[PDB]
Amino acid sequence: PIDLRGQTAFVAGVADSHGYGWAIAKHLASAGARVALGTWPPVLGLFQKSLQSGRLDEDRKLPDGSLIEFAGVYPLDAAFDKPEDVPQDIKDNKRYAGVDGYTIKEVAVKVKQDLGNIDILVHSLANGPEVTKPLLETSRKGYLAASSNSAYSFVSLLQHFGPIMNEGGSAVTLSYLAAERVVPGYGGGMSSAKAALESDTRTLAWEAGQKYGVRVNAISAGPLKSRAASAIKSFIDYAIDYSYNNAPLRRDLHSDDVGGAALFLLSPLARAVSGVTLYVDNGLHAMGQAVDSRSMPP
Amino acid sequence: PIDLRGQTAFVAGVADSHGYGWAIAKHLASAGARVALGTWPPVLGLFQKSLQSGRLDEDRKLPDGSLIEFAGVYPLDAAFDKPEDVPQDIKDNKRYAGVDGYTIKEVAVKVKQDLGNIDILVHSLANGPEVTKPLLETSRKGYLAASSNSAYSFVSLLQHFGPIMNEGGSAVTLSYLAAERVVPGYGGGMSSAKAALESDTRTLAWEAGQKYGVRVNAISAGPLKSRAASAIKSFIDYAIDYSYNNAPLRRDLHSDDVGGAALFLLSPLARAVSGVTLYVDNGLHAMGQAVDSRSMPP
Amino acid sequence: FPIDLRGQTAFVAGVADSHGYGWAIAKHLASAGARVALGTWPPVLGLFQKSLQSGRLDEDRKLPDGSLIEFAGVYPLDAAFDKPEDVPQDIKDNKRYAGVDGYTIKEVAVKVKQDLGNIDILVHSLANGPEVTKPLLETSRKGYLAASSNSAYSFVSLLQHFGPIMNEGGSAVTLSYLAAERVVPGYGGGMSSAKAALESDTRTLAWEAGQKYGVRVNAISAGPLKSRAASAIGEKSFIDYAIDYSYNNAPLRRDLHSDDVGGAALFLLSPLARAVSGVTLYVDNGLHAMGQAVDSRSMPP
Amino acid sequence: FPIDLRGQTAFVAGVADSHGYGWAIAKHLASAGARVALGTWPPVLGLFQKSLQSGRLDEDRKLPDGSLIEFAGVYPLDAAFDKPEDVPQDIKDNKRYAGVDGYTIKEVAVKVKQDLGNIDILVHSLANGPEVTKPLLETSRKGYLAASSNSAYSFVSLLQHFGPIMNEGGSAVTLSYLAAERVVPGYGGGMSSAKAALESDTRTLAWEAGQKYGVRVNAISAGPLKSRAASAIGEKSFIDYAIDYSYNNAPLRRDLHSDDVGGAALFLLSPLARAVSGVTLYVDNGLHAMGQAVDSRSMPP
Ligand SMILES: NC(=O)c1ccc[n+]([C@@H]2O[C@H](COP(=O)([O-])OP(=O)(O)OC[C@H]3O[C@@H](n4cnc5c(N)ncnc54)[C@H](O)[C@@H]3O)[C@@H](O)[C@H]2O)c1
Ligand SMILES: NC(=O)c1ccc[n+]([C@@H]2O[C@H](COP(=O)([O-])OP(=O)(O)OC[C@H]3O[C@@H](n4cnc5c(N)ncnc54)[C@H](O)[C@@H]3O)[C@@H](O)[C@H]2O)c1
Ligand SMILES: NC(=O)c1ccc[n+]([C@@H]2O[C@H](COP(=O)([O-])OP(=O)(O)OC[C@H]3O[C@@H](n4cnc5c(N)ncnc54)[C@H](O)[C@@H]3O)[C@@H](O)[C@H]2O)c1
Ligand SMILES: NC(=O)c1ccc[n+]([C@@H]2O[C@H](COP(=O)([O-])OP(=O)(O)OC[C@H]3O[C@@H](n4cnc5c(N)ncnc54)[C@H](O)[C@@H]3O)[C@@H](O)[C@H]2O)c1
Ligand SMILES: CCCc1ccc(Oc2ccc(C#N)cc2Cl)c(O)c1
Ligand SMILES: CCCc1ccc(Oc2ccc(C#N)cc2Cl)c(O)c1
Ligand SMILES: CCCc1ccc(Oc2ccc(C#N)cc2Cl)c(O)c1
Ligand SMILES: CCCc1ccc(Oc2ccc(C#N)cc2Cl)c(O)c1
Repeated sequence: PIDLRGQTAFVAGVADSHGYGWAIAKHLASAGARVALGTWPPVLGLFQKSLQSGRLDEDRKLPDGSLIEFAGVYPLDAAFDKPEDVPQDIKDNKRYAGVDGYTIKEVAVKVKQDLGNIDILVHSLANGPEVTKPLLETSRKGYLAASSNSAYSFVSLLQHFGPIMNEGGSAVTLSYLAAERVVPGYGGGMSSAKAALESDTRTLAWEAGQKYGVRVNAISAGPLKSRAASAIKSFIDYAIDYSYNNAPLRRDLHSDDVGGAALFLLSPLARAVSGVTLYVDNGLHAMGQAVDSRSMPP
Repeated sequence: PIDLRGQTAFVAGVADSHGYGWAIAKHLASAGARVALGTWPPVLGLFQKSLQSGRLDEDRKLPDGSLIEFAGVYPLDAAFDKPEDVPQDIKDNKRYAGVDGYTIKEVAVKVKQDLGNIDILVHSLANGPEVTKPLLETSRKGYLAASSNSAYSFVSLLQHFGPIMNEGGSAVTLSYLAAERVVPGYGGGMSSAKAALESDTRTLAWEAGQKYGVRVNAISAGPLKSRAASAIKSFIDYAIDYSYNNAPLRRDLHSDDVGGAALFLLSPLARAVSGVTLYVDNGLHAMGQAVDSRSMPP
Repeated sequence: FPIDLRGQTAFVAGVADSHGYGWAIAKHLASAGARVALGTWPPVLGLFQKSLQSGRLDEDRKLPDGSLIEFAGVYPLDAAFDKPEDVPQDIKDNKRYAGVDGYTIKEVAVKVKQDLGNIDILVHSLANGPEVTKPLLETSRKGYLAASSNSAYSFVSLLQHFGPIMNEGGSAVTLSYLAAERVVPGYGGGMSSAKAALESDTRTLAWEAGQKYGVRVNAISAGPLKSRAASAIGEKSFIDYAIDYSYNNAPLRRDLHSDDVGGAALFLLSPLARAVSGVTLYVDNGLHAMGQAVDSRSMPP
Repeated sequence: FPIDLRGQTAFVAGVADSHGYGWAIAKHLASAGARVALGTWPPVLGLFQKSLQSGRLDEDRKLPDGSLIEFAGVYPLDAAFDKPEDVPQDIKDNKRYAGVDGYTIKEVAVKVKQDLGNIDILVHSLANGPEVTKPLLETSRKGYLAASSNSAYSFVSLLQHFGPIMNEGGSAVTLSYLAAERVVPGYGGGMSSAKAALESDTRTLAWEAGQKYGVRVNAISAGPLKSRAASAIGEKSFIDYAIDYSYNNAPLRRDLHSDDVGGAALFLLSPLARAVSGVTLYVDNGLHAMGQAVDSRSMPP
């Protein structure tokens, strides 16, 4: 089926056991692949502590009894390309204390000398500084902050990992429905960016397909209560409810279901698949009407 | 702006003053065009009676005081291409009494000798014999009946009017959102067909653009209480409510708003516009979530 | 273990040979260990069964590990029909249709329930449009409706009758071509329409089947493949020019072997895809993504 | 009378010459009788104002009836900025930026309210990506974000500041290129991304503006046009090859004169379109519809 044994993979955007990031890394390992991580500096120490402590061990369990193992947990700030781009505030920011080589370019180099060429690239990271504000209120600063962090980070990740990705390697990034249709509350220009992330998924499928022979795809995924989601009865608690009531599949959306899907797009089975936006959302993309609306009877 | 004076137009699917059919014909006339009609035989006598009586005269008023005038009200059954295709039941059906030349091919000929070559083609007609049944219940007979009447009718209309349409002429057909996203209640395979109607709108934009130089477009339009709609607190009464509560524009959807749009796609202003699906629906296509759902607070 | 289909049973409708995507799926459903059954269009069941019995297709029946794919049952199946009573005497007595019965959908679906019991997986790999070499402006109504009766509705009726016997969490997947959403000249006779209806009935059914049965429904929009059915379209094959176009214009510059879609389907029909429904998956080497042919005669070589 | 815009006032942001779609719209908004105002990128207001005052563009300013289009006001306007405080001393004192002030969005939007009062119509016809000759894999972050700051966000800020002064039923429309939804090679520097953000912010804003103000928002995805801005992309113009491609591959085999989109916009911004919002309209001679370039080197001539 899917033995990715002898393949190296890099997962960017993993700092806990709740994000989609984790899930992906978890299914990749379960298929035999070597799995590394890029983690946001400030929250790195804690993540490692979590791991070392042996408290994320229930989460690291392989359906056979093995515990996942990571080839490296790399400090990574996708807001930064090369060292010359990191401000002096940040360099001096306490929470970035005693870590270096965390810019995209830098990590890419570290991975090559540490692990060699790789096969798989996962992009699981976004940041909207004005996510809670409607577009009519989102300022330029936030909009661009929301785009730089959540969209260009991908193009830059490809730009630097691509040159060290084997042929037939694959790369995946996670988008949200708000990119295509209006989803109130997904403000701060996160929708705008997500849309750019999808376009770039296509545009890159072309540039990476031709230059490197590397497939590039996106998953538009459904509501999941990651820590990044929890931080906006919350906006995503209501999100989960809607999708549960209105989608074709009346079932819960687990971190994994995206991991599963991700595995695929990252496995040989998907050798013909590129520039695709794959809906892992219990089929809610397909509905053109709320069935539980207050406008129909109950 | 839009003086279609000296242009001949044919509108298929008009039997009352409530359908989108009417609206289109009404805006076309108001721009100076000659306007003919194709009307379902059984309901022809009555339509004419309505007109002659001087009771649809409030509906026929031009924003200047003139009353619309039609160059011809032609019997038309779009379920039938050429006379050899009409069963012996129908030929003998009382409601088709004392009318002939109502097959598509036949009407096309009648229009040419009666009016000459034409410029504009409007397609405003659909029929689902199992519209009220979910797809899992729709039988082959109904599905195909639903497709023949509502989709192929267009391709056949182009096939026969195309050869008598001037260069730069245009043709328009009306679709529903259910074609792209799942709209419960729009069963009987009407959704399937609508989707075929859109594809064919594209496919024909290509064949009619190249062979005849004729533009071909569709309007995916919002809920309107035509008589054809009323016949399914009804399924469309609830339809109108939903769209009113959930769309970007909180406003009523009048027959006209589609007529307006139609005028455009049929005017010179749209000389570069072909194969398009244009949403005249108060912007509800753009939402990816019910705002009045019972899942959010009120 | 990431994809394990042991204990699950699959029905792959539309398999007559070993060149079509259909084959590739049965082969991919089965290395995953699923028990696989087939529906073969009646007029060529003899020619197909014989290629099997004889060994001509042994080369195509080899899995990775080096064992041979076997089938739980080869079912006569005409997708144009639903019920014995739908069959016209024209055929009831067609020399090629002789030697077989119970080959309508409702009938197959019965025999499968008798023979194998509830299924978990269902594959719709078939289509038929008599006027496909004809442009839409030259396509007959009869021929158009036939295309749709064969390539689109068949999927519906196939869900209706195989639905009740499908396990919760079951999957079904149909096959489509890009012509549905954008004009591809030469792919005529209403097939482009028919596939569009299909993709939409895949969104609709995903909803209905997804609620009543808890079954998922999906479409794999595939690129061009030299199969018996393709080579029949229209010297230099119309299918060949397509394959050529793709090879020169798709992001991934590579051959499209059927196995590709084979593996693509396997995903969609597996536990891995248990949150994926109503989608159209482009297994086309990324060609869906392009806005321009790159080898245009308008552009520099 | 089917399209009458007498009494309505329009602001067309992004007009420096008489070749761009921008021009064509002001010209189409105005034959409809609307009073029209312009925003010109500061560095070329002199060259533009002078072409007007002189008469060089009289040939382009003639309407059907044979009268001349006049403007209610020509406003200095840099879309990269929102507020006086957003302006860096770099520019505050750029030789080309001298002789003008109050050229940020919030400022223009003020002066327009002072000078003309509430508007009904708003046109976003501008874009700027310094690295557009660069593929995405060679595009800088700074240059990418600039593209987006200039071509996409500008639209947002333009709605924010012109919103409150817009009448209920007002309209706004931006401009896009097919590159947003499918790869068009050569259209780089992040512009493809930027336009995608734009089309999406056109769906989003249509909702927000559509509720708060009752204003409609729409996008016209246009085909290639030889404008100053295009000819600047990259011998044989990159824009020329595009125009050529289209002429050979689009359903309607004809020239795309700017007036086309000119009239297309006029519709969207008029009472006729009062139920149309959040849409992307392809004014491209139907090229959006095609799945294959028909003059491929893979296909027979
Ligand atoms: N939670 C959901 O249901 C949901 C829904 C739709 C889409 N998504 C998408 O999935 C992806 C991951 O979502 P998640 O919230 O499950 O994962 P998550 O909660 O772990 O958050 C994403 C990770 O990216 C990290 N990150 C933020 N800024 C970074 C920077 N500049 N450099 C490096 N890392 C940075 C965050 O710390 C976080 O660990 C995101 O891109 C998001 O857009 C999530
Ligand atoms: N009413 C709405 O809100 C609504 C919504 C979405 C789409 N539409 C579409 O708009 C079009 C017109 O809709 P409407 O209901 O407003 O108009 P309508 O109520 O007048 O019905 C369409 C016309 O077509 C005629 N017709 C049916 N079968 C025919 C046949 N085989 N040959 C010739 N004529 C035939 C009907 O008699 C009717 O007059 C339809 O195609 C429909 O799909 C309507
Ligand atoms: N071949 C391609 O490049 C291509 C591309 C996109 C989609 N598809 C789709 O894939 C499916 C099959 O793939 P293929 O190209 O290998 O076809 P194919 O080579 O298998 O030829 C048709 C297949 O379906 C069966 N079939 C044909 N008509 C039938 C009928 N009316 N009743 C029952 N069975 C019938 C035949 O047994 C045959 O195996 C079709 O639905 C087609 O639309 C094919
Ligand atoms: N030209 C085409 O074929 C084409 C195709 C699709 C979409 N468009 C869109 O149409 C719009 C303009 O059409 P065009 O091609 O005639 O452009 P153009 O020829 O008018 O050149 C850019 C125009 O916008 C203004 N402008 C440029 N940068 C600006 C800045 N940063 N601040 C304020 N104003 C600025 C200039 O005055 C100029 O008139 C753009 O948004 C572009 O994306 C153009
Ligand atoms: C219904 C919402 C589903 C949803 C949940 C989480 C998402 O991811 C993020 C969202 C915002 C920020 C920030 N800042 C960071 C991340 Cl990782 C998302 O894109 C969409
Ligand atoms: C919410 C529904 C909006 C809606 C209303 C009316 C429509 O038109 C028809 C529908 C069914 C039949 C039949 N038989 C005939 C027509 Cl003219 C439509 O397609 C969609
Ligand atoms: C141009 C290649 C795309 C393409 C190639 C082959 C396809 O399969 C069929 C095509 C036509 C008919 C018929 N009749 C039957 C089948 Cl199984 C297809 O659907 C689309
Ligand atoms: C290939 C033709 C498509 C095309 C042509 C011209 C366009 O307009 C611009 C293009 C680039 C820049 C910049 N920087 C500015 C503008 Cl106004 C466009 O958006 C898209």
